[PDB]
Amino acid sequence: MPFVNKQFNYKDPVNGVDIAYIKIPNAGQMQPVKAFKIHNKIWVIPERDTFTNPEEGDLNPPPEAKQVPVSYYDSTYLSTDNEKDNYLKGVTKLFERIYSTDLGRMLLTSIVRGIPFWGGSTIDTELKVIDTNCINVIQPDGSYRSEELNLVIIGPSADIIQFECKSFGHEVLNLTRNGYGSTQYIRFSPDFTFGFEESLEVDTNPLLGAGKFATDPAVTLAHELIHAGHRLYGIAINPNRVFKVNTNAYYEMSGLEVSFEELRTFGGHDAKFIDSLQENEFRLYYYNKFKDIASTLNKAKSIVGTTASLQYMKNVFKEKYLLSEDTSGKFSVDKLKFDKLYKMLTEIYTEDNFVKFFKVLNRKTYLNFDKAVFKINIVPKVNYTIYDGFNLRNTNLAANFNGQNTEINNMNFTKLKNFTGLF
Ligand SMILES: [Zn+2]
Repeated sequence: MPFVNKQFNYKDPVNGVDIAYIKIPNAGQMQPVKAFKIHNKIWVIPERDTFTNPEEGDLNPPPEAKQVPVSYYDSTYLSTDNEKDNYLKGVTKLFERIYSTDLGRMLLTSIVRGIPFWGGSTIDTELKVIDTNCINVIQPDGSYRSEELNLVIIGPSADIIQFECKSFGHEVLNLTRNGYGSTQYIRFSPDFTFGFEESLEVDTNPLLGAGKFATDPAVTLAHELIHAGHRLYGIAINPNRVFKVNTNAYYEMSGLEVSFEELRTFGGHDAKFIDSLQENEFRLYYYNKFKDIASTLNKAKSIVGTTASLQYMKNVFKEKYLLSEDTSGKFSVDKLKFDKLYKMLTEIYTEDNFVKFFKVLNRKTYLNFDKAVFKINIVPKVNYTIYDGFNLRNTNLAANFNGQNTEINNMNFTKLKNFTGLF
């Protein structure tokens, strides 16, 4: 029943299957890192991410006069075995919390089914996997074996609080925007969280509040998983598409813009900043990309490798994209089924909806200002549970989000930095 069937310990001996040393296709060299496969198609690497981007391998903080407003550095974080063990347990716990809700189960199911499309071959008659959608696993005999995967959760790079969902690009194909999809790497940490203010006028003001309430890390991870969903089905909105924030005088005076991809991901009223015309443009655009995939599958007659048959993969993608098949064995995209899937991934899976499911207090909009970053420890059950997060039932933290109240539940939060006023 649990999303993660085994309670991994960082020091568990490697087995070359679900506990192994691996290398990622960063187009560069790297020493293998210990990784854990927590569920079909999903791996966790308890390391700071100095791998996905070669230009971001230094964790040391730049000079104090060169650091930005909202940022937090600690070159030593996640460097010890005890930390990696806690990281692993914290991340698995958040996956369980997410999976325990119907929405999370739906999202995670969609993610597992969202296998990156096999469009790496130059011959339109043959289907071939794109190697950057795989990782290289060291087997018991010391040799490497290629394994396809959909998601990797890895520690943050230099700036500990800069969580994000990234993936390896293609020389010509825009994998996260052409319906293909690609393996997603989420920079994330369950050992820190952010503060926000309960009053909207305060939360959206850069000069007020210290961050009285703490964001539930499960929402934060879910937010990243939502991006992953968009990217795995190749329907992420181009980051150049932004909303000129004109509903907040403080954003305006700085010309701050926010991508539609972020507004969509948050959901709620934020999503309404993307007008009907533009929303239609995107929907039709991705509908066509799905059509191209359906045709590519029709033009397929061969397949590379023996890890599966042409017929097996054609079906695996028929399932992912929910395609239809006529008597002649041809695939096509059904408008109803497409709109349903597209809407599921973009409107049903949103931060705002996860808040409703977790029954937690959370920022009301993405268009606010950061307040502070806290150090936390969600692994101990006396601190945080799969079922209630910080608001432990049958305790003084059960009601009114008392568990997220950093003033009431002060023993669970250590403020590391305040961001208010620095903007
Ligand atoms: Zn985001």
